[PDB]
Amino acid sequence: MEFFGESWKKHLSGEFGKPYFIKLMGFVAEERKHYTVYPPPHQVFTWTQMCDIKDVKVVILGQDPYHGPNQAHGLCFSVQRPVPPPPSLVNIYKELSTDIEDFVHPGHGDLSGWAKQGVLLLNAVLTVRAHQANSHKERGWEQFTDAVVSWLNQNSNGLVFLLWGSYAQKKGSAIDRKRHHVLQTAHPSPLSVYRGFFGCRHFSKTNELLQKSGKKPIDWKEL
Repeated sequence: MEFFGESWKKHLSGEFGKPYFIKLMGFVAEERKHYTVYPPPHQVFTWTQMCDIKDVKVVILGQDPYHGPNQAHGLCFSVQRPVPPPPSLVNIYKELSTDIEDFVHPGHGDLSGWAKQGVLLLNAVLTVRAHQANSHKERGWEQFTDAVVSWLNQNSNGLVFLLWGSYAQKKGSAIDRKRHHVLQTAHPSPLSVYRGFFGCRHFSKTNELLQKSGKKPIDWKEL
């Protein structure tokens, strides 16, 4: 695999040879031949390119990538300029405006600044056919992302997992609550944000936790 961070490849390359992954790449390769597939190949693994796997401190689980032109680019809840922050991200910024005193809305929805600090913005499914949500589900990506989640679960220490919504809470249901910190709440989406996300204060909490264990906190305003 290309466009895949070396530090991550060194620990996860074992997945590339497994049958489920091999079949997966073939399905994706076949899809790209007939339709437009997001994100483009060089951005499918952006989450492995923003920081060394050893610097991962926070994990935010997402589901499917955005299926609109130039929206998805490898990180969950993130969109490239000049795409405006989607409803869910505006609510994320809203919570931050009350939870983190120095946070400022940057106007854009590009979360690369967080990924650079060790915030793994991982979607469960990494590709999607243009304008067809969930089109690439149950093709092999989930087995891969679960493999990634599992590696981090068994090999890291003191990570903070942010599980927002039903899909993420289910996928993160196996995280060791003793070895790691798991914060859960409603999905930031307008349809469920009022059920608990507003007021969850997960960003301030994440930093209090990271800092307590002697780790570098996330400067959320650094986007």
